[PDB]
Amino acid sequence: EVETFAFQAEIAQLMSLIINTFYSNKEIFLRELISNSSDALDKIRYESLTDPSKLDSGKELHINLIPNKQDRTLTIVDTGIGMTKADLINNLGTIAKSGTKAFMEALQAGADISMIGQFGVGFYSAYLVAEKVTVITKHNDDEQYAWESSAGGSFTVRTDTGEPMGRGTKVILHLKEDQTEYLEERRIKEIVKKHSQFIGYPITLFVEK
Ligand SMILES: CC(C)(C)c1ccc(C(=O)CC(N)=O)cc1
Repeated sequence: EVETFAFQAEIAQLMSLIINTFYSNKEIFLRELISNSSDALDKIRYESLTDPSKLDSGKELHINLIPNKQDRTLTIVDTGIGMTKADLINNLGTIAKSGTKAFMEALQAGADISMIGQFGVGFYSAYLVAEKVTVITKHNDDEQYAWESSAGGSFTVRTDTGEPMGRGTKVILHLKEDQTEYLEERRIKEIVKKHSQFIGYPITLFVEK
């Protein structure tokens, strides 16, 4: 059973701006997603100090980068706190409304798209390089869900029947045809070294078989 939702108008407008604006410095999408993963890992680490059972779903706190040239996907996996169904459908987009407005006004005033993370809506920078984004997520207090959107004003949410993840989030970037450089090991290494060198969790870049 698949549920289809409309983005709020302001978020759809943000997504269109990211997709349509000419802006060559697309590589910053990875910094934003890794920063998001680091934030989710910080949250489960903090919560597990006052409740160690919150790590019964997995003790390891890490980030994995998995390219797949056959599927033309780049997957960012973390074992952070995960997201509830309410997070996916309503809470996070509601919060993003204010950051989107502030980001819009900053852009009109001289800012550029690389500053998106200073406004708290860095997830949507995924559409700099992806034609479709799939988010698989598992929070301790909810079931495993799959969120998905190719923009165009709508997204879907369904219960995920695939491999159980334990806890955390996978962001699967279905890359645009002209953005396959982000599947190359040397290119991902360069970007992580440039923009994510001090992330406080191990980042493992998987190799293709
Ligand atoms: C579309 C889903 C529900 C996956 C999502 C996730 C995160 C955010 C943010 O705006 C927070 C951030 N980027 O750190 C907004 C929406």
